[PDB]
Amino acid sequence: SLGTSEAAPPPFARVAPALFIGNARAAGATELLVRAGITLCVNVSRQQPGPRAPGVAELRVPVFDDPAEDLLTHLEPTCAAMEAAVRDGGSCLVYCKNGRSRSAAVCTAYLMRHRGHSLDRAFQMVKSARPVAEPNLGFWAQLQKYEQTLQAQAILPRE
Amino acid sequence: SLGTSEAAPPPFARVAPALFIGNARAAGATELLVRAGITLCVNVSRQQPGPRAPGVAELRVPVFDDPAEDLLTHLEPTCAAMEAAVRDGGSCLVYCKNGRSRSAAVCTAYLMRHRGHSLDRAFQMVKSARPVAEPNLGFWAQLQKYEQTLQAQAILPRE
Ligand code: NA
Ligand code: NA
Ligand SMILES: [Zn+2]
Ligand SMILES: [Zn+2]
Ligand SMILES: [Zn+2]
Ligand SMILES: [Zn+2]
Repeated sequence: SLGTSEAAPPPFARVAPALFIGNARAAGATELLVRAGITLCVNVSRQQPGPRAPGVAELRVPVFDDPAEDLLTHLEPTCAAMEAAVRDGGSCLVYCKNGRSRSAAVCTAYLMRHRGHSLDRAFQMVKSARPVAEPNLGFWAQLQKYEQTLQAQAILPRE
Repeated sequence: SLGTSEAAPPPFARVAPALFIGNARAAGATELLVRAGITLCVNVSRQQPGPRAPGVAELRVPVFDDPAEDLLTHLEPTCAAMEAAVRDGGSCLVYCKNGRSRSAAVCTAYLMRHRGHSLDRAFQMVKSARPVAEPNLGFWAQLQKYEQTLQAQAILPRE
């Protein structure tokens, strides 16, 4: 509403061009999703609702927020879906229930994979957009393994 | 089991290198998934179960099998996730509840997008692997629109 501020904050925030992080309350925020030009919601949860907005695709990454969970195997295909939506001109929103561990880990992976950032730089960007972003320590280890794989693959430099 | 045949058929079939189509009974077929080297299940449903197999990622594409449903917007990011899993060496299984409309449409999209096949050739390949494959007519129209977009993008030839 062209006012006047919005009392409640938006349920997401911009991390980088065409990339947003948020929480599951975004699912129902149809008008905000359309206004931001989001075309893909990456729902990193097993049971959180998805969007029902016109022109907005959902991809669900059904992982528990647990250090023993295998986020790693999901990272490469998830990041590829994200990049394809981005290169086709849409924006991507990555959310989980509370916008903390799972969505942070996925956004961090994407920034390393497709924006050329080291793990530390990528996580700093997520943290700046959303201070409560905090991948669990199991996911942090998996992100380090992904980073090393990216280096071996010449996607990231050793530096 | 090295026998002796398998009484019940496998819940999927090979469409092309690194690409399988099947139904939701595949979700629980842990040993068959591992044996086929499947690393990504694309679950094209809202409520069908996913795999719980080690080293197997799931991506859910939560669309109803209805001609009015917007499969189209999901196609590009879904196919990109599939190609990334494939290029990293895994095989991809695309399933829906009954292995008919939704999974057929997604496999057909992938073959056009990443294997250079026209819509007709791509669908013939799916049909050959799984005769009951049959995208609903709404999805067929969306696939035609995707094909035209791919042509405009120089991904497919006009021929
Ligand atoms: Na660590
Ligand atoms: Na048609
Ligand atoms: Zn829950
Ligand atoms: Zn939970
Ligand atoms: Zn159902
Ligand atoms: Zn249903």
